Amino acid sequence: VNSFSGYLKLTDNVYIKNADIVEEAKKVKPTVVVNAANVYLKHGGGVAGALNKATNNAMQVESDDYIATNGPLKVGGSCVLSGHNLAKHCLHVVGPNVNKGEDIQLLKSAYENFNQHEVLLAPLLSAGIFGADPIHSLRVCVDTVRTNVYLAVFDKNLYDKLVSSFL
Repeated sequence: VNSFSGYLKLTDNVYIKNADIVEEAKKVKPTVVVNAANVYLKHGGGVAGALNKATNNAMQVESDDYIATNGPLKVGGSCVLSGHNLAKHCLHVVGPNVNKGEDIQLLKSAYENFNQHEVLLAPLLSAGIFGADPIHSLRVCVDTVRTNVYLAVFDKNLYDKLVSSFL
């Protein structure tokens, strides 16, 4: 049993809710919140900008030190950093950004990072300002992630479309 509330069950292990991931993280304080990161961990907009703003920029400060030490992530890769006031840990995962021309096949590699964590609160990777089709992202999630994932979808209109079209 866990504290996630109001989710629709899509499969054995994938759950979905119309929610602001920031507000959901603040309320649940999950072990892991996933950030929709880029390779530079520059949290300017989208989910990343919102999560970072909610940490009062502490996520960005920590991220800048990480990059200075380790260099950029790979597209499809991830790193574990602090969850600050939102979660125990933040798993920064880099999905391909279609608006930069990155290969969408890398979306499966990106979701494979979730399998290293038993339970996660997450957005749909490569959705929103990353330019991919969220219906496709949900399909890859369901077909790749085997651990327990609670997906937060900000847009109510999109949430209803994802549910109604789910196979």
